[PDB]
Amino acid sequence: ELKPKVEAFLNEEIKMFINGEFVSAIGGKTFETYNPATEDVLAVVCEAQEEDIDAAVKAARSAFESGPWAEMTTAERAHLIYKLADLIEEHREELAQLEALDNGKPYQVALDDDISATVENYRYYAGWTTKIIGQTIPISKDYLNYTRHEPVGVVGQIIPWNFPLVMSSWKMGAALATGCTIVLKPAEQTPLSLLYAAKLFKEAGFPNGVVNFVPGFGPEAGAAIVNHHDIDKVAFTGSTVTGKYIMRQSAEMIKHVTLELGGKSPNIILEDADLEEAINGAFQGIMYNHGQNCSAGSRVFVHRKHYETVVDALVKMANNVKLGAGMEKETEMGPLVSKKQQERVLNYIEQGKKEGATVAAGGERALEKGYFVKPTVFTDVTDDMTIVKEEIFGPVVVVLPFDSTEEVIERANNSSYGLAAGVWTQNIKTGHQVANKLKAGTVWINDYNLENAAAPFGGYKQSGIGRELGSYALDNYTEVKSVWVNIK
Amino acid sequence: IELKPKVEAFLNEEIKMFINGEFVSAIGGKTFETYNPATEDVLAVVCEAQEEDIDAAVKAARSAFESGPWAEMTTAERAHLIYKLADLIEEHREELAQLEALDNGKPYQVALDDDISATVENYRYYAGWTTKIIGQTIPISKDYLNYTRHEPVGVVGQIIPWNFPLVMSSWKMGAALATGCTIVLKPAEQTPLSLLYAAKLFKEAGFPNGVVNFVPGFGPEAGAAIVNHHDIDKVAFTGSTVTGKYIMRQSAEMIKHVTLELGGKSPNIILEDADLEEAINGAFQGIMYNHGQNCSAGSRVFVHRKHYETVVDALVKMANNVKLGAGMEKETEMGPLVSKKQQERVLNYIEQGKKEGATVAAGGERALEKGYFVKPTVFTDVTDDMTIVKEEIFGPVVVVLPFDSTEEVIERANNSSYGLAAGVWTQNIKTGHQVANKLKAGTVWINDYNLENAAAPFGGYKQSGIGRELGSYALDNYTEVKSVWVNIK
Amino acid sequence: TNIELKPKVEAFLNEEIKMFINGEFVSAIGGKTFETYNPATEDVLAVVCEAQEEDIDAAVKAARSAFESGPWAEMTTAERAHLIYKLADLIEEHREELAQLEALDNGKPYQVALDDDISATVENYRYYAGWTTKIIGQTIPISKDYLNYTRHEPVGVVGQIIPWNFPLVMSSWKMGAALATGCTIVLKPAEQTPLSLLYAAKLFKEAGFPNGVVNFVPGFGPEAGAAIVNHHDIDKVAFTGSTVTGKYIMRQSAEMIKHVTLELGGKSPNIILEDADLEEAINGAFQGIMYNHGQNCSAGSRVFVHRKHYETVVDALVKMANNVKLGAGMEKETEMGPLVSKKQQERVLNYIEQGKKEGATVAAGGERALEKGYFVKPTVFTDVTDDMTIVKEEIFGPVVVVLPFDSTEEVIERANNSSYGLAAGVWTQNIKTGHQVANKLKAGTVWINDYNLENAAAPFGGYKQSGIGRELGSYALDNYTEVKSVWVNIK
Amino acid sequence: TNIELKPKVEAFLNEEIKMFINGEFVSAIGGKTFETYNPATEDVLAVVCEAQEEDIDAAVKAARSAFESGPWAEMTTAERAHLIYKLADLIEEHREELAQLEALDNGKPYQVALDDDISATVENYRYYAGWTTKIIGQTIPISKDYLNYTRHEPVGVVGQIIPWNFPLVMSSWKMGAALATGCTIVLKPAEQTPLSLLYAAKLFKEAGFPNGVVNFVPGFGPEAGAAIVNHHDIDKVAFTGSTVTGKYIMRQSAEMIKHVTLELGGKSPNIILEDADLEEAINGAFQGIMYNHGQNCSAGSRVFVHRKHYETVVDALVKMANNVKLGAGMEKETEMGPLVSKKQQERVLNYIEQGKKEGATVAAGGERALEKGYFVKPTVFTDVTDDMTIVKEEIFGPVVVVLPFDSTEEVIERANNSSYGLAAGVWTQNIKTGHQVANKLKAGTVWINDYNLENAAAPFGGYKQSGIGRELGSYALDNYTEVKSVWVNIK
Ligand SMILES: NC(=O)c1ccc[n+]([C@@H]2O[C@H](COP(=O)([O-])OP(=O)(O)OC[C@H]3O[C@@H](n4cnc5c(N)ncnc54)[C@H](O)[C@@H]3O)[C@@H](O)[C@H]2O)c1
Ligand SMILES: NC(=O)c1ccc[n+]([C@@H]2O[C@H](COP(=O)([O-])OP(=O)(O)OC[C@H]3O[C@@H](n4cnc5c(N)ncnc54)[C@H](O)[C@@H]3O)[C@@H](O)[C@H]2O)c1
Ligand code: NA
Repeated sequence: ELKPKVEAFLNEEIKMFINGEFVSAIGGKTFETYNPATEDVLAVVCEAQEEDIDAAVKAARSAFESGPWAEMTTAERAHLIYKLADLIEEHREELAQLEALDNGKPYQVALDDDISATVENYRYYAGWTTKIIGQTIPISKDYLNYTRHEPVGVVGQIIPWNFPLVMSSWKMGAALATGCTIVLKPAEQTPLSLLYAAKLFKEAGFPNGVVNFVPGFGPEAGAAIVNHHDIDKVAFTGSTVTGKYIMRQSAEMIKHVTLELGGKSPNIILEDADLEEAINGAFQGIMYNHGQNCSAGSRVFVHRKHYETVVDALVKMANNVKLGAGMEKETEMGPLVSKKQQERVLNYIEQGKKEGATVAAGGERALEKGYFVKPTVFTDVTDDMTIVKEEIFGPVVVVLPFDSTEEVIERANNSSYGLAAGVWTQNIKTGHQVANKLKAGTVWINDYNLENAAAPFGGYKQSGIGRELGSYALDNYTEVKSVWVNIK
Repeated sequence: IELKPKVEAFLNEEIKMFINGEFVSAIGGKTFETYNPATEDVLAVVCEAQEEDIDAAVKAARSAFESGPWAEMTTAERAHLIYKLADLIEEHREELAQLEALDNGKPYQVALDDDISATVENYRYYAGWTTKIIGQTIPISKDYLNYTRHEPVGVVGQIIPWNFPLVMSSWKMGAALATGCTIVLKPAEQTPLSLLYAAKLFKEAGFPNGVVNFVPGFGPEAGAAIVNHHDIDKVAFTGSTVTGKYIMRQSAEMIKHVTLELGGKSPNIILEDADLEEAINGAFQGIMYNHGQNCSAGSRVFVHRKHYETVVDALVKMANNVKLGAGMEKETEMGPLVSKKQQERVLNYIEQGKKEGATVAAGGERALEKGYFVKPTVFTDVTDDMTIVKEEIFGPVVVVLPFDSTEEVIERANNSSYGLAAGVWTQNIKTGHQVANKLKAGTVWINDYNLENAAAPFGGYKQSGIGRELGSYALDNYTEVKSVWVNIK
Repeated sequence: TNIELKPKVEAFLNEEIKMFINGEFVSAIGGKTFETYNPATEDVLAVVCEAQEEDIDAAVKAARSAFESGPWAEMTTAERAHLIYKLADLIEEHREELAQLEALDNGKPYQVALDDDISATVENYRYYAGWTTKIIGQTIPISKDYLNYTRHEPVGVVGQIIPWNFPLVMSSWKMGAALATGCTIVLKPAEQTPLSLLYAAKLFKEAGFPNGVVNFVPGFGPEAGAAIVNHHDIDKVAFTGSTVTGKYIMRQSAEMIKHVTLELGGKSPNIILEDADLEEAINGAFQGIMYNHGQNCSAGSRVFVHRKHYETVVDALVKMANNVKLGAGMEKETEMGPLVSKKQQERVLNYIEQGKKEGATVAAGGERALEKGYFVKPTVFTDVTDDMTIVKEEIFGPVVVVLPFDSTEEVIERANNSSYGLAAGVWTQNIKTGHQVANKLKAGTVWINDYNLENAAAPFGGYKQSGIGRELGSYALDNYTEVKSVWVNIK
Repeated sequence: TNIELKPKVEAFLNEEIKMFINGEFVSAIGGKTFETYNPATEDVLAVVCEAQEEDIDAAVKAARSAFESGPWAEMTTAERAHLIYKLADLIEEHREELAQLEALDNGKPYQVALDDDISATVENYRYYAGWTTKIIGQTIPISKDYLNYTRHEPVGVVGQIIPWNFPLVMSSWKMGAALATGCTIVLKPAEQTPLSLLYAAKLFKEAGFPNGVVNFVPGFGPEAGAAIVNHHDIDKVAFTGSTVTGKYIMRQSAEMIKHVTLELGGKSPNIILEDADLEEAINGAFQGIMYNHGQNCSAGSRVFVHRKHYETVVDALVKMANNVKLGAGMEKETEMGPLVSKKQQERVLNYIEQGKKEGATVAAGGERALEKGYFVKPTVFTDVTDDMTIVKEEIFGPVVVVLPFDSTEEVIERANNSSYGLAAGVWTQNIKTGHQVANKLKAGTVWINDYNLENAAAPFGGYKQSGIGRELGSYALDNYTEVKSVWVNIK
């Protein structure tokens, strides 16, 4: 049942947030957002055009060069961010409902993971605003040498639909902590949650134009941001194809880019794994968030001795998941975010069948309406098959036998991706030997899918450029100035 | 200046490439010529790297990275290798400085005192880092050990220009090597000799086969093969904005990390309470150092109105007095531009400066009878929209502009697509730190100019680049951060 | 015109003031109590439960059990951080309560206790709440056969003793960094000024600190403090106070090979060179010594003035001293309050006598003020020489010594000829001279064209006999850590 | 099979051994000398100049002057770095000379002195030369009104005292980090083992160290050591050695509020869990104690074994102990040399008798060995209890104690129930159990599936009464530094 502040919000058309103000599109356009469990329209949203991105950017440039955001102390800036965290926590139920309605994930996991992650995130980055230190370099007695880590200026941020609010924080926490200002575009599929949270930025006391949210379409609002002459730096999370474009375009202006893109991450069950723990790890690794997760362990490698056991366990668990609407208490898995996404994973399933793979579970739509896909388990697969190389992005796992540690490292590594990886082994040497050898940004040894504001996240190879999260994330929003003072 | 025997012997033969630890010719026998810019004579014939040769270099670098000595070796052992190399470079300092003077065109004495010694010092400095490239241990929860590894990114492709040839090879390789990367490096076609002589010294220091591979040639073939190679993990370039754009564009197809060091139009700013003597010299040397073939050159000299006439007069005199000659003549203070193409380009900018209404207070033409020389030039009666105050000329060309307030000069100095460096001259403690804080540049010198050191980072804001070189900072470009979570529950 | 008492301080002051051990409010086991006064009136302000060795003992066992097991030992870093941040919010919410208590118990003016002490305390806890998730160790690349990493573990139960001159702020300097690291605490506030801290105990409870993490044991140096210094089960000791007591502590800690952090006194020079902006430097000079009644360790007790400006700054310093409005801290018009005790008042009046005996001129002040209270007049000493008792030793009152100099190399040597080295100020408009002078002075803190600035993010401490170690900033965390180097064979 | 003396050590030992003060080789002012012995043969190995209080005062003035003015004070970091690297190269050039001096003077085998000691000394200097250019402070973004920065300034003249068991390498531990930061040094080698360091003085001079940057004063602890400890103009003191002398030094240092770092003894535990790889663990347990004849503070002198393997490991250590080949350091066959002195042999023989009369069983050794020299047999003690002298106190010979255990929780407790906390070893093939156990052990360094590993890049130090501070790694630089926070007012 809908919370009253959510009912009130969804009762009017959704406005953009530009220069501390809730506004319509300058030319009045709007777009629809849907509920993927029902396929009905959930809201009508003001649609940002190029001229709106230009208003957002002017407002951001201005808040950065002059005024309170530019005059504030690092303690004062930190307080703003902490207060935002508190506010998001006060409205945890309202935001969780919006993610459940707009994205489609279960309400309770939006509350326990997404909203708590977002809150911890801001809290973490609020602590960095006073600790972004530069250096004093001893070189000569004739010179004082030091570096300042100055905020790069106005940043352009584009994020996807699969963890809408979490990803807004991954982006803004680090950038805001260095003292930048922000033009952010949420995904056309999932703008609501960020646009509700705007109120909380206003109420926490963020000066006008420090943040600006411009919902819309990728080729218009999105591309306006990437091609704008007065955006200093761009950060993107999304598909590899859009990734490549953003970097291409960013080259025209010698603009720093940080990309978080796709994965085909291996999750590896060696002979001395604790089998009961690795099975649950493998299953949650792919099935968490309906498989709509960059870091999903969509290639479960199993030592040959345990293959038939883990496959039997993964089939049983696949058929056991409770499919339903995110706003139903009993739901464990919701649907895909859109019709186009469901069609896409269903075409990947058909491709796998026609290439010779065997569906041991799932492999088809689920329910009467909504964009559901049954959790799917593929067997009899080879490394050269399409389904084993390309990111599917649905609850679809491929399960591969291997006979030696050296073999599985090489097959795990033979990929264009390198975002994450899992390794299950009880042995101390093997754990760290394998972790060392895998070409992946994040390695989990006897676990999978763990994220924290304090730990860096990002890809090797075509999974990205740069890291978000941790201390490392600050570097992207900074510009290093080496000052030399003649004291001779 | 008498040519060293070892230089004589080196120039007496065809100049080989260095791939997988051996001195080689190009697979298909192609060659090109390098000139002495002071005489226009052929200086040496060099083996020209083709696509095929870059391929041989990348395989060798891949092999040295995945297996073998380089891959197994301790950090202390790698540090010792890099240090032995610096010692060798220092032992051959005179040979290297002559090649830098012959090939590039600068005065011997400055190549010795500045270039060679800074090459030695930068390797010396980065050998100390190998053992100190640390990651983190992060406290999150009692249920996990969290730690990060800073793994070397792998095979790295590096392209450099011609204005500081050896020093720039050390800016690229010092940090790369210190992290444990392996390297395919392309020197500039105008100035391959220093680096290919230096190759003898990597071999003698004990570098394993393939750690370092030097492929001289041309940008559209050797350069482009580097940029576009699927097996190179990361690319680093310095040179023209136009080539840098291209490289970042091509790097998008492999989602490949890029470091770019590009041009500048750096302001050198003289406020009312400058020590004027020291600021006039700093202004003159800021633009004229290395014939103005310096991306950080103080090419816009802003002067508070009270001092404007005084510094214009002084820069005209100083400009008129610089002694042009060959780098190998002991009397020479400034040599020539590196090529006929570059002389033509800077002379074109002089004419465009005249067409637009500016006045040439000094110089403004070619000099001498042989050589790509251009006279030191002072432009006056200038405005902010003129192409000469906006674009990188890369010559001994300076633009002198008056101003009347501190806020005004900050706004004008910052209105550039560039942002590499800046100079500020003031005896006031508040104003010095204030002005420096507000200038959008990678490096700011308060009461000095053109100071670089292995330990202080260097790079541009805006279109002057992406990333920093030198210092601790440069390490990060050759690194790949791995976050490891160990469940200890 | 009196600042009216908050209902909550009134209630607090009506009962015996209890100690805080193992999350509970308790009297001393033997039932002893001591009195604390209002130094403006001399009246008894509260009666307080007095901690003996046996009470310190109970606090340590409580600290030990909270460190070895339980919620504080199992909590995530984000959970700890949230606690520390909620604490800062509670302190800000009771800002007026806390500030009335400093003004009453310590003596300083209510308004500055509010604007400065209280907000600095709040700011300090918010800064350290941020470090909790960020105390990072290293991953050292040595050899492909090992995995080498360090952990920065909390050292354990820490013994913390603080003085009376900034009572709440100093409690935050000690506890912020230590709690941030995951340590647990037994902390003795000064017998002159226990109230502020024992009120704040409410707020550690209301924020939800587990029992035993934090324990406050008020009482006397030779009993409660000494029992902290000598307890076998306290892992590390941190002290701020007199140089005499600091040596006793360091000497006693020798017997248990215990890490020690000391913040002691100072004779900090404030240096006005020829090209100072004089109007500013005169205020820096006056404010550098007179802030908090000179009961401030970083105080610019020596004002060095280039000779061109000596007569000018003396005249301004005299006019200013004679103009400060002395009175009760709870009274609105008050600029300067009294000294914390009769004992301290005697100490400073006594240094004033030694100043006159040694030949110096009292240019202003030089005696007690008002009819009651521990007040001393802002004092200006003129005709001074570097060998005099008053120029060498820390007085701790509103007493300043003015010294001319003729050159920069001279003033650097004269400033530096001291056993102390807590802080220094340099006033000069020249870019080179500022940094040159700052580089050459032997002091933990140098302010260039300013004085008495403190912030959570910037470390503070002394060179030579002004201390060992640093407080504030990131540096402070190292005092409460224990480094462990783990090697994992992966051959 | 005798290892043949190097011409250069022949020439060195053929003369009276001189002190190194202010760049020159000198005698003691009063002309006193002392002898050092060959602990294999008990003959006089050399006659060395004895530093007295008056010689420490000369050494301190020279270091003070070298710190305040002259090349060392004006030099760039790149230049300081180059002196330290040239030293490292010269040491490596003289590797055989120096390893023979350790073998003659300390008693350890030549080949191990060369492979370990000399090679680590070199690598230590090489690593610390890399730090001179990278000792960075902070710029702290606090407010737009200030530039806040900190400087890590060298602390000044430092006094360093080292023991006799790893003579040259321990001198590098002290000096690398101290010189890296820009300090100057008065260093006293142990009376038992002065030779390797005073030979190494040739190399400081040949490398181009300015006069006074480094001063070496051989002598007796209660005269030359105490003169360093009690000197008013030494800014900081570092020491490794006995708990007893360390408490003295800290006690004495209190008077000057002088920073102390201490590396003291240990009773380090080496824990074989049920799932250890037993082959490896057995060698680890054996090498862990017997390396350097047990004259190693981090020695695994308490070998804990799961009861499943107790008999298997006791039988193996007994066989290995009875097989060690004892002899002179300069004989080729030697696997273990003698103890350092007659006094050291008598102390360890006393502990063995104490073990016997408390009721423990000597399963091997337990007595002196050979005809001449200060040798003691490798000893295995069994049937031992936690409360026994031999399982509590540091013996410092080739003496191990084997203790069974039944649960992991139990072994963590018994291993931590000690006043010591220098190092520990944990042997388990399980990923989880390795790290959990390493986390719960109260020791400065923990080895997982190995033992006795040290490296210039990884910090070393003790928890509890094993020490204060760390040496090695970046961590060692903080001990020789003094942090200065500058605040520049920019309006
Ligand atoms: N790395 C991730 O976390 C992530 C997230 C979502 C999707 N993906 C991958 O992307 C695939 C397809 O998803 P999609 O097409 O909806 O995502 P997408 O790559 O189009 O990116 C989504 C975001 O980028 C914006 N965008 C689209 N075109 C743009 C343009 N030309 N300029 C600027 N911004 C633009 C979108 O509006 C949205 O904000 C999935 O199958 C999956 O493999 C990855
Ligand atoms: N920490 C270590 O690595 C280490 C090294 C050697 C000995 N020890 C312990 O100490 C025991 C043996 O004692 P020791 O003979 O080494 O004596 P010691 O610890 O006193 O000697 C070590 C150093 O300190 C000096 N010294 C001694 N008394 C001094 C004083 N009063 N002032 C200044 N310096 C002084 C000595 O000359 C020597 O250089 C061993 O059995 C062992 O347990 C520990
Ligand atoms: Na009181």
